[PDB]
Amino acid sequence: MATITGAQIVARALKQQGVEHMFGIVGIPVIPIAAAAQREGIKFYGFHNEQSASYAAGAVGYLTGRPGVCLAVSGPGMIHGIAGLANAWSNNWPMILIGGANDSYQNGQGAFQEAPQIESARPYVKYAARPDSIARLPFYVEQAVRTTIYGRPGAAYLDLPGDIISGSVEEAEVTYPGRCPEPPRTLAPEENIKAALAALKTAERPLVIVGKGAAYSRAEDEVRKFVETTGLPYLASPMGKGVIPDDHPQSIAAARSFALQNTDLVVLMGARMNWMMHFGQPPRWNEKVRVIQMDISAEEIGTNVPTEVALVGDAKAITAQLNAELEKNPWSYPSETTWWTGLQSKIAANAATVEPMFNDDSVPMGYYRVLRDIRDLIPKDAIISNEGASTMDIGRTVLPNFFARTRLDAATFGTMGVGAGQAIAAASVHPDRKIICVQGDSAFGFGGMEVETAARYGLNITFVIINNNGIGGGPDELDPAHIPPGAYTPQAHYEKMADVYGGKGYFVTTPDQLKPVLEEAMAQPKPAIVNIMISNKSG
Amino acid sequence: MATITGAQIVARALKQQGVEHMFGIVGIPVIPIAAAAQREGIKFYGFHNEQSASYAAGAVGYLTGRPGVCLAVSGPGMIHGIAGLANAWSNNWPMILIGGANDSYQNGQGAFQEAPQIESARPYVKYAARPDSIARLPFYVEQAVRTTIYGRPGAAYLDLPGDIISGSVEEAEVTYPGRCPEPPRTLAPEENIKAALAALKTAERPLVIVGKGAAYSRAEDEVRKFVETTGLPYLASPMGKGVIPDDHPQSIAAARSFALQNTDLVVLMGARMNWMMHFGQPPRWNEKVRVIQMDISAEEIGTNVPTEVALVGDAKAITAQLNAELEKNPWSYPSETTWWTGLQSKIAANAATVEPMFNDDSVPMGYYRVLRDIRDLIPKDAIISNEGASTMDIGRTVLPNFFARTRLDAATFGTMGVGAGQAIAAASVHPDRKIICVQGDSAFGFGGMEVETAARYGLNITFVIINNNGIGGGPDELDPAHIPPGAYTPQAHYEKMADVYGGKGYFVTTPDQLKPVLEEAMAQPKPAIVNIMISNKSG
Amino acid sequence: MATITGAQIVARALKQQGVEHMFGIVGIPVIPIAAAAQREGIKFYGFHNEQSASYAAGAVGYLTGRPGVCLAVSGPGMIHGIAGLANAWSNNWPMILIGGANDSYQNGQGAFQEAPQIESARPYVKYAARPDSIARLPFYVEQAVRTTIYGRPGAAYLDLPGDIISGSVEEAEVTYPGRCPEPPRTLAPEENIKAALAALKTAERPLVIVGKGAAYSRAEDEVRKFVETTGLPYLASPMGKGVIPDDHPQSIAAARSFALQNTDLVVLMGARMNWMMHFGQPPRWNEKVRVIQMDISAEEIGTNVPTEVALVGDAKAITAQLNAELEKNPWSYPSETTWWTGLQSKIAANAATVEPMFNDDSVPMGYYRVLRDIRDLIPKDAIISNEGASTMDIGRTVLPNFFARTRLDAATFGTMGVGAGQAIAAASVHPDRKIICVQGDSAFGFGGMEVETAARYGLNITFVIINNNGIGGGPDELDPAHIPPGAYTPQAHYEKMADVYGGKGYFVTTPDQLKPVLEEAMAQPKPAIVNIMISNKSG
Ligand SMILES: Nc1ncnc2c1ncn2[C@@H]1O[C@H](COP(=O)(O)OP(=O)(O)O)[C@@H](O)[C@H]1O
Ligand SMILES: Nc1ncnc2c1ncn2[C@@H]1O[C@H](COP(=O)(O)OP(=O)(O)O)[C@@H](O)[C@H]1O
Ligand SMILES: Nc1ncnc2c1ncn2[C@@H]1O[C@H](COP(=O)(O)OP(=O)(O)O)[C@@H](O)[C@H]1O
Ligand SMILES: Cc1ncc(C[n+]2csc(CCOP(=O)(O)OP(=O)(O)O)c2C)c(N)n1
Ligand SMILES: Cc1ncc(C[n+]2csc(CCOP(=O)(O)OP(=O)(O)O)c2C)c(N)n1
Ligand SMILES: Cc1ncc(C[n+]2csc(CCOP(=O)(O)OP(=O)(O)O)c2C)c(N)n1
Ligand SMILES: [Cl-]
Ligand SMILES: [Cl-]
Ligand SMILES: [Cl-]
Ligand SMILES: [Cl-]
Ligand SMILES: [Mg+2]
Ligand SMILES: [Mg+2]
Ligand SMILES: [Mg+2]
Repeated sequence: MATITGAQIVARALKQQGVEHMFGIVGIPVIPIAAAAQREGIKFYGFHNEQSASYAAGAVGYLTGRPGVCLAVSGPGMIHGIAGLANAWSNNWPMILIGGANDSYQNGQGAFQEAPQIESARPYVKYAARPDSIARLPFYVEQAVRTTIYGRPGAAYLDLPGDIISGSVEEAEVTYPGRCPEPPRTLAPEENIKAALAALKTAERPLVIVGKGAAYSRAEDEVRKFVETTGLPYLASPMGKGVIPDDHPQSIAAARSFALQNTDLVVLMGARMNWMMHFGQPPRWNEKVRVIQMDISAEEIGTNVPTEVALVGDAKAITAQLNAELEKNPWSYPSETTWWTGLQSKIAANAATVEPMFNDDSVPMGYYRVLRDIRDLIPKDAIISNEGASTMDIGRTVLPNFFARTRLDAATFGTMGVGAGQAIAAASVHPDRKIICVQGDSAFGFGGMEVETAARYGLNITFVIINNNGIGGGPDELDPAHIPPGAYTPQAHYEKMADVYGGKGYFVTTPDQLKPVLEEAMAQPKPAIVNIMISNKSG
Repeated sequence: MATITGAQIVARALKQQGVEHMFGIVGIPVIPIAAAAQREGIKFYGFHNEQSASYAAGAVGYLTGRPGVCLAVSGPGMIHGIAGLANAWSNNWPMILIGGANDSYQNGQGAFQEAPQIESARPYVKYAARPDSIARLPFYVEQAVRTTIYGRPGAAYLDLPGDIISGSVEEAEVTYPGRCPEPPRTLAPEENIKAALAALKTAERPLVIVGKGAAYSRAEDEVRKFVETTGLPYLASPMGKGVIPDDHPQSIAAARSFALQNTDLVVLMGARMNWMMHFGQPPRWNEKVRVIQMDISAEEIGTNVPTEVALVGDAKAITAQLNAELEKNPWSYPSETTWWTGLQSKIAANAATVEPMFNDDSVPMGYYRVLRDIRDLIPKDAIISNEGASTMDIGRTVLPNFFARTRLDAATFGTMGVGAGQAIAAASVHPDRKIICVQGDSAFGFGGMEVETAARYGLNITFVIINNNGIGGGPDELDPAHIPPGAYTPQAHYEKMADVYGGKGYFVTTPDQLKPVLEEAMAQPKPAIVNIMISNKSG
Repeated sequence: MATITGAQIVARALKQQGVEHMFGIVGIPVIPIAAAAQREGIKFYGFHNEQSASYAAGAVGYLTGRPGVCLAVSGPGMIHGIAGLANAWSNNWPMILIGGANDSYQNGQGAFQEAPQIESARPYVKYAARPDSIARLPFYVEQAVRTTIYGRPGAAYLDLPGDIISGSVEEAEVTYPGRCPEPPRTLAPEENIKAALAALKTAERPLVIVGKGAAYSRAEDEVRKFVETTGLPYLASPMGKGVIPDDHPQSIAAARSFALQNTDLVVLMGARMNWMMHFGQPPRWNEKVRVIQMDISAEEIGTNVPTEVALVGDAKAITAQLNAELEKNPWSYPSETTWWTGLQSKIAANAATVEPMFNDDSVPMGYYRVLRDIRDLIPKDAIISNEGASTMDIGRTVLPNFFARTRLDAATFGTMGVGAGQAIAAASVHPDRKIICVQGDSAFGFGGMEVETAARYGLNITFVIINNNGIGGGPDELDPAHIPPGAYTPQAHYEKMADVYGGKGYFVTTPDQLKPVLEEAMAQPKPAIVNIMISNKSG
């Protein structure tokens, strides 16, 4: 009778549960898993460090609604992968770390790479399991996948001893669960839907905030209809950008600080009152601000600031409830108020502030001058990976998104080291699209070796480094006796790393080079690296 | 009156406790800690990834007997550094990870990089503390330091909320403990000393195993005297190499398998019966092997295999006891026995096997041909960082050490990613010496960016890459449809990364290039990278 | 061929490793373990609550130097037993908690009493393991036992899934390790021994502190010799009482506060500078006290106060080193010093203060009057379980111990709930001796049901209750509208609980009852309960 190994069972089960992308580094005892994954049609990418690979797995979860898988060897391989668990935990992204473990009959002997891996994953996962036996592996795979995507999404860890992977059972002894179905999109009570709309009608300065929860829910159509029907001003969080196109006339992103400080009623659509929103507290918010909060996690309701109307459930379903109730009882915010006037004035004052910076041609160059030529060459449906400090914060302001889930950045954990991994994930999920990775020089160095990974798999990524010689800048000449802790080699020629795989690297210092270099670099058949020097005083 | 910040208190206490080397990446909230560490005379190295920096910290502990410090930001910074905690835990090396945390008065709010950092470090540390107040910081620093180096050495984690770092107290409020003394060197009972020597006199095929615990104990003088007085055959573990010079006539390294399989009594001097020694069990050991075990950890005694004589205490002190008892009652193993004859015959047969490989000039080249020329140009007091699979395992055989603590490799955890970090740690500890980094191509990619860190600090490191196109080898041409999980870009020109910082990169394919290229590379004032292609069949 | 279950294997291995006492409560799946333990000759005691049972296991470890075993069912049974693990952790006593677990093939299903038991035990154990297979069970038992008694003693947890317990293997597949030997008694370097005695000679006001680590080391004969040879004053910690007989002329126990405040050099013999010693800090100690510290734990050296001479190793062996060096170089503290004269003055005042209270016959009675008659009737070799607040702290003062390891109290963790369990442990280890349990009324209530356990097994235990109607005293009359949080029913007749098992209960309120009742109760063939009312203003 026919037999099958644990590795093959895991690969077949993962494929059945909708897993399509796997990132990691092979080695004892997970070599057969990557091989069986390739034969099952799962796309496997061999990275240079599991850290970057584990970040890629979480980004796949955000982009597709099914967990990406990070495959790691026992011990230090799994521990490197904890970075991606924690990032997925922080952003509530579906993600599975699969870590090898030493053979179970060697526990307690000081086996090769013996480590407490379950306990190391526990703080950051919704689910951690070591399968008891080979025949029950599909049980744990299905339960892990379902746990990552049902409820508030998050991370799972599977601990596979080497003898579970390499052992075999009779195929007739293995039961496979059906593919985990899409999670149920739960709805708010009818009274909360009505109380939320009634509350909006009493507000003098209302504001909608569209966060990456709305983007993960795939709610862009419902959100856009809700914002347009109500005529409400809206603000997109960094990764909420593009749920509504960033050029929409009701966006007040250029008046963000004014809007947050003066709004009296905010509608949080899949966004938390966490550090990114200044906890919804003074001085950045008004002391008496009223909150309508839409979130799949009931425990998030009322964090930091009380919530007047709680809308617990799926953002797509709940926003459809609001649009349906607005169909029965139409209402819109007026086009001319003192609120719109003040918002429109601040937007105009901001345009006056940034225009001299956008057209500043002095050398060394500023952020705005460089991001202007980058922005004007990105395809409209390209996916942008944007990572750094000022590179990423100004990048958020200058680089628009016109579709949902097309910006990947440092997100809630503020992580450096996600840039190349998230770009590789985006390229894997969207093979037909252009991927633009825009990183600060420090951010680039966290996962720089993965440019070769992008070349090896033929990924349509272009790497742009905005280089000010360090973390928020570094001197033009290093004094060997006093190297600042956050400085790097002045004018480090990172673009030379393209020569590792036969790609093209460009070194840019003057504004006249920007457009012809960025154009020729984006048309390259291999990933190009564009290294753009900027002033260490720019900001 | 005069005041002082938490960051300055921590830097001063660390310096008082004998900390000399700090590796990490700055950012909120640890920016002032690196600044104050430099003002106290602590050498701070800004890395490209905290993963590599945390590995450097553990290597410093091994090399110096005082913990190296890894400095990481809150959240993902600290989580990246968990790699170093686990490596230090695996090797019992003294090491401190200092992790920033969010301001304490923002706990529970979703603060920037809020994370359960103590619980993340817990599985791998002997000590984890969040200092309760600024004034007590020196209490925690001394307790952390003392705990890493007393008893079985291990890792510590210090959790520093931003307001503990940035807040101030009056200088007269702070008490600084004295410098933590050297740990007391404990002795074995005198009857155990006599029983051990008595047991040795009954053995027909005795063997000494010199492990890195003897190296860490700084026991080289007593261990060499003990082996020479007794005339016993000895086997050095990978990082035990050099405790006795590797050209010593009593080394049976080239007959290792024969020695372990047939010995009837082994003396473990700071070495574990773990996976490296195949658990001391059949078939690689004899079923009835008798064990004299010398370890500072009483709990380690009798793991896997029963121990006949337990010598619990410090290796230097216990070996001095053995030498003093041999001085009162002399004894030595006879220089002509059938045991010696078999060992000598196996060593000679091994020399006949490897001589053709050492002199094989065929292209693409093999490991032995390449390592032969590396070996002959390495200074005798150089420090070797050797990392990979066959690159490291063959490197252990071919590259000799003549002094203790001059080899750093993947060690007990089998970690890829330590190579450059441990090389940088070695250069920091021994600035007067040449550091040779010999890695496989895959190993090099785990932290290849750190070659720029080596250049930025002017470290005397030469990076040698032994490149077979992947993990255990990769094909000469990649099939875009079928990319092997462990392959990299064929003939990837990693030496081009030397151009990032203005160094010299060399690409070697034939034996005639080896000697002049390695000679010119080692004499470079900046770190050179030598990329050496070998066959993917070799190993 | 002959087969054997996992339960029978575990019972056989525990017996081979020196385990002689098992306490717990049976149920799925540990029922076969208790039965097999009885057939092996292990004494099994069925308690009424795993909490009390787990406290008995730790006490067995302290008394015998081999771990007592607590046997608990899966889930809440094991969780109840964590109390004992934490107490053993706090006191560094060897103990094993053996917890059942649900069948491994039901993991993830919501099985009966499925719970994360290893992670629940982790913070308090030196060792936690789920055996991977039935045939390797003896490996884990020996490793667990060895880990509890080697090094600094502590607790271990064995997680046993029901299918490991109930399954069977062929006896020829099971290898049993040899009995774990007594750990080696490690020595301090000879220069530290000389340094300690040399520092002793420079002291103006030297003091010896004898802790329960010296008692656990079985070092009483060496400690008594050292103290008598040097003529030094000594203080016995609560459970260090009896190491030297409490009526020894050199005891300064009655001048404890004066001695700690004025000593300029203390010899700590198995005793910590923890909360019990007020951290060795002012105002209770002198700011400049010098410390000679003798402890098996290197990490304990130098906690809170610097240590001038560290003596790391076994108390018995190291004290014998001190006595041997005092034989080569005799020294003794002079008579007629102001130190001894000041101490004897303080001792005489204390004796004069308490003698009125010893003879005060007023009703309600006081602590000293009651404990005077208890003291005058306890056999010299009896074992005293003394628990509560004032009942225990004054009991420490009034009830002397003449042999080592004859006082069990709340110890380092200050735990209520240990009294009856530790009395049952003591009766199990020393069946030939009288056990006296002297508890406060609140302390008695924690484990009161276990008086039936003592009667069921014919244990020679007398239960004395000192009753002041609550935690540190409650009112004479309870108003139902305002019941104090720490008060109990006034004059609660706990002695009526002897009638549950057909024993004798006594209720005592006047001094003329004390002697007749106590004499009658101690001669009972079943455990008697003496409920002694005392004033709530006493103490
Ligand atoms: N399907 C869904 N429907 C509604 N809310 C969701 C859904 N999935 C996740 N969320 C919530 O969206 C929120 C996203 O918040 P956050 O990550 O802070 O967004 P941003 O960073 O864009 O402000 C999380 O609190 C999460 O619980
Ligand atoms: N000062 C010391 N004296 C004696 N033994 C020590 C000392 N420090 C550490 N050790 C022990 O040395 C052992 C080294 O074992 P291991 O790392 O397996 O060596 P190797 O890998 O070289 O065989 C550890 O068990 C550790 O407890
Ligand atoms: N065999 C031994 N020899 C010496 N010290 C020991 C031994 N076993 C345990 N100890 C130590 O004895 C100390 C007991 O301290 P503690 O419990 O505070 O005593 P006490 O409460 O009586 O003051 C612990 O620090 C422990 O490490
Ligand atoms: C894992 C991790 N380590 C460190 C940090 C701290 N940090 C925040 S931004 C940054 C780099 C900023 O420099 P760069 O990417 O060059 O951007 P710039 O601001 O100079 O444009 C670092 C190290 C972090 N957020 N995450
Ligand atoms: C953190 C970590 N990830 C993965 C592995 C698995 N592993 C062991 S050796 C190795 C690299 C082997 O390739 P290379 O360095 O080129 O050496 P070669 O054997 O080809 O000479 C890898 C990835 C590991 N040990 N540690
Ligand atoms: C597990 C636990 N719960 C609670 C306490 C708090 N506590 C300390 S002493 C004590 C009892 C005091 O009353 P009693 O035993 O009657 O003694 P008395 O002082 O009245 O003589 C209690 C509950 C504790 N130490 N441990
Ligand atoms: Cl979260
Ligand atoms: Cl040197
Ligand atoms: Cl403790
Ligand atoms: Cl005391
Ligand atoms: Mg920068
Ligand atoms: Mg290779
Ligand atoms: Mg009471």
